[PDB]
Amino acid sequence: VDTCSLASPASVCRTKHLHLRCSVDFTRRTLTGTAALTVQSQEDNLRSLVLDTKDLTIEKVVINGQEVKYALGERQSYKGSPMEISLPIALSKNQEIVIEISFETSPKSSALQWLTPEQTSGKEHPYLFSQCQAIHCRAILPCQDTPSVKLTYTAEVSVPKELVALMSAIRDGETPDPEDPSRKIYKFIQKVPIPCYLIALVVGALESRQIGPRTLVWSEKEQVEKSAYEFSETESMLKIAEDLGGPYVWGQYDLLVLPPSFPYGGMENPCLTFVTPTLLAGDKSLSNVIAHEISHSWTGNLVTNKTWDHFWLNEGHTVYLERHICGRLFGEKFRHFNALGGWGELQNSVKTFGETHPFTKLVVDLTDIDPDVAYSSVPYEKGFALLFYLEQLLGGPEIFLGFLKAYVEKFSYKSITTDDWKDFLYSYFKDKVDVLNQVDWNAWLYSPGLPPIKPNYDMTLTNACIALSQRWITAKEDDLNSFNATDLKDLSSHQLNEFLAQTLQRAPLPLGHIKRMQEVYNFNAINNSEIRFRWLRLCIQSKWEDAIPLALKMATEQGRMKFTRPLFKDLAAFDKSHDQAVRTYQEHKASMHPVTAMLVGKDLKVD
Ligand SMILES: CN(CCCOc1ccc(Cc2ccccc2)cc1)CCC(=O)O
Ligand SMILES: [Yb+3]
Ligand SMILES: [Yb+3]
Ligand SMILES: [Yb+3]
Repeated sequence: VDTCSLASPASVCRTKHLHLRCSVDFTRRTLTGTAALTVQSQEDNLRSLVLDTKDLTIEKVVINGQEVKYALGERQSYKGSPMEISLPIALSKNQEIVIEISFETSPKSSALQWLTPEQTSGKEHPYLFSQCQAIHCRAILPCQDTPSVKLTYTAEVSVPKELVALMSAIRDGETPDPEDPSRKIYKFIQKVPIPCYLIALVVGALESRQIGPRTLVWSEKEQVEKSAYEFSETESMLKIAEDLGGPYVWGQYDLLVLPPSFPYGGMENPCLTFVTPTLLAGDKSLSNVIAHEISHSWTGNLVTNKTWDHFWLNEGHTVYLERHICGRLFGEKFRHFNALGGWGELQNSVKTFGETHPFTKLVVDLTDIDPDVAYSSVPYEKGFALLFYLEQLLGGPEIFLGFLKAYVEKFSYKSITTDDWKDFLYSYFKDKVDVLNQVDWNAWLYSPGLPPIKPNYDMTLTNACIALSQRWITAKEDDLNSFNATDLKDLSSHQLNEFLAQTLQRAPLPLGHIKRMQEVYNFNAINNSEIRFRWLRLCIQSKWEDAIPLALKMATEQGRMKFTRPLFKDLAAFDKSHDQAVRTYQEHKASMHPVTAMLVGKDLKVD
């Protein structure tokens, strides 16, 4: 049962295809058009069905060329409103019909951000982008908004002719719009069945540059060169991913670099991964995010969580493949370094929610929970920990990668639950079932807090970070003189980040120590978003007022929730900045991404 969806479930009927014809109206901030769903009955004598919607205006529903009766139920908060549609003729099992729904989105669609020209790089044109995962596709169009259903799609999108439309699909040409020559229609086809959370649309003043045999980078003109360099490892990462996962089935793997309000690091939209511009560090140092989105082309997009309770299936396996990709490129020691870091992120999350909190469970129960409220590192790192522990239990990376590849093959084009996964794990490792029966499954899958067992991690690259962090924490005032820029000499950006993360775990430090850290290390000058984030957090938690404007500026000039939410929370927790934090949020709220607005709102207890 999908407790996040109000649509008829896959046992009742299944959408096989969507043909989307819509027009993007920047003057009204609406998407208007028709969603033609090819729906297959799974039942005898089916006479109605239910679709998810959220803030949609339905004009009509047409089947067999005639308008039919439909009703919208009462709004169930973050789930939207159920749309019941009366079929004109009763369907037998496996019969397919086409249901054409005429609709319009609300300007408040939780799926969309509409950007004015001033909020873009070029300042001459507006921009639109979507984010459907988890349950925001219903805020674009009526659908069975559950990852238990997989469908192909085609689309025709009319935009002002100066602008470019892209989607999670193969581009299939453009033409002037016959109805209005100030506009273009862009066409798209996605021939691989996908869950509807992978439907994506961007419209903006976009340009492309080729960076590999199957990859174009897309962004506004002013980010293209920087982006092409930053993500130049992409093809080499696809080749490793193919080796680990089997053939890449999606044709193209393009990248879109979004404006700074993009709420996440990446979104694995098929054919067209969306990424944050906060990745543009200048040195390819945050490319693990690319490895991650690439890996979803197998774990997530081919094998998909059946409901959101099983999201760890998506993330855990994708983090596991991500860290193998980075392991191949940069060495096994580095894979271990990143793995150990991820454990520290898991410790942070468990400490934030609390060690008995239901959101710290691997398999969560989202009955009456807004998935955006539950989202965190837990599914990622507790998932990864589980798999890393099993790798060590079952004979090492090369054995467990055999299982990962067999798993992808087994469940390609399907949606699956934690039990499906466990079942296949046991099947595959039948000769090691006694090892498998020593796993505390109930604890790992269903209990809150840190996992019951911590894997083994190589420490080589981590040691220098911990040693410096510990020097700083145990320092007294008379030790501060001994710190010097040479401390950082043999530390990569990755180790600087980890040094900061270690230190942040014991924050606050004395204000005098933090001021000295700036004095000798000049962290204020570093524009790597991961480093700068953790450094400003350490400054604000250690009560340095000079960091207030730096933290406010970072929180607002970009909108990646990973950074924007804790910066605002920290600024609110600090009495000197508390009022500015609330004021800044209230002043930016209308121009923020709707999900980010909502969550920063709850975090600050404002409204
Ligand atoms: C873009 N981003 C995901 C967007 C939001 O997706 C979800 C997906 C699932 C949830 C619910 C959930 C939260 C915590 C544990 C299990 C399930 C909430 C949000 C990450 C994409 C990636 O991992 O590459
Ligand atoms: Yb074509
Ligand atoms: Yb079994
Ligand atoms: Yb001393």
